[PDB]
Amino acid sequence: TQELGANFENFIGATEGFSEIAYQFTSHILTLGYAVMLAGLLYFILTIKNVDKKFQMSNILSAVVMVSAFLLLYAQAQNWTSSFTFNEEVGRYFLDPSGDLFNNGYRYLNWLIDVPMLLFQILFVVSLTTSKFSSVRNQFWFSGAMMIITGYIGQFYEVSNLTAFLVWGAISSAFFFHILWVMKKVINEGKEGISPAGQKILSNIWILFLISWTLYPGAYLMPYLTGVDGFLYSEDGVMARQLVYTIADVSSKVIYGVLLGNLAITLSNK
Ligand code: NA
Repeated sequence: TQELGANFENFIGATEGFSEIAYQFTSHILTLGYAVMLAGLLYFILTIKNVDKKFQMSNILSAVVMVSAFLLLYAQAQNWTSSFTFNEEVGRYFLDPSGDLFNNGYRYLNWLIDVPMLLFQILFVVSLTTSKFSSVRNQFWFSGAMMIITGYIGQFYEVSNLTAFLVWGAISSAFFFHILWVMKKVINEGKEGISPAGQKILSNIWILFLISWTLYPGAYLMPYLTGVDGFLYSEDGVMARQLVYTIADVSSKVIYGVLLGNLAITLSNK
């Protein structure tokens, strides 16, 4: 019975190990991830003056999100390289008992912190019509927290009890769907009575939001999307999962923030 290998990354690292390519690709994509957040941080700080005061809480939230994402993705990246070490005899990277083992906590903490801020920030750019700010905020914050909490619980069972992993994942997905429903309503209200240039940006924000947020459950399920004997149930699934999480992080935090800032500017023209 495998004792060293809590999550799929540790499981693969303790059994099959990672090829040089899988190890280096994953390290590099994780590094690109935190590097983009640092660049984003400087961007959101420097451009804060480009929007009217009434919208600046959004730019502020983007900056705070970047701080958390840079730190925690930096920590994630160091955790990757510290956790797996090369064996000369076999020629692959294996889980290093003298390391601390791969830990998903960094990313899940980042989500817990950032999800509520990302959801909140749009409410400082668009105006609602018939909904209340407090009601939308509360719905986003409760569902967002429950989504990440239930997903975190699920992740614990990814190796030891795939049933529990999938059931907690489905519970999390229920909260996710409710978030999508609320955000779609917010975007539709925000489009009312603004310029068509702003409306177009909001349409793009919705598509970005829908796609980028759905990448997360996709990455969560990735190693199983081809079966337990499938091609992804391997280092390939680890590489794909980490790639997709990184694409999702950049899109959902940085690109989303840039679009919101551009919306604010278009509202800053009429
Ligand atoms: Na290493």
